[PDB]
Amino acid sequence: HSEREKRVSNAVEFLLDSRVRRTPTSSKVHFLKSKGLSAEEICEAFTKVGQPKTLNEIKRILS
Ligand SMILES: COc1ccc(CN2CCc3c(c(C(=O)N[C@@H](CC(=O)O)c4ccccc4)nn3CCO)C2)c2ccccc12
Repeated sequence: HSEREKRVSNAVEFLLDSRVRRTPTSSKVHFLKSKGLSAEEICEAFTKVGQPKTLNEIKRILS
């Protein structure tokens, strides 16, 4: 995997965890950015797990 793919893969695994799934979106977004994910990478991970968010929602959290 590329480093980007590893970031997204790690985010996917995170977002699937049952406790995580009960955490609000905002805190997960801020978490994922702290891990070094861009907004686009975060948006990709949310879509890969079937919890899709707009880019604009993600950028509003991060703003
Ligand atoms: C912001 O909210 C939270 C952050 C962290 C944790 C603890 N872990 C929950 C489960 C979890 C974590 C991580 C995690 O931190 N992964 C890192 C990579 C690593 O350390 O192996 C990571 C890196 C980059 C992007 C996302 C995740 N992965 N997973 C799933 C696999 O066990 C972190 C939470 C636990 C419960 C509820 C909310 C949590």
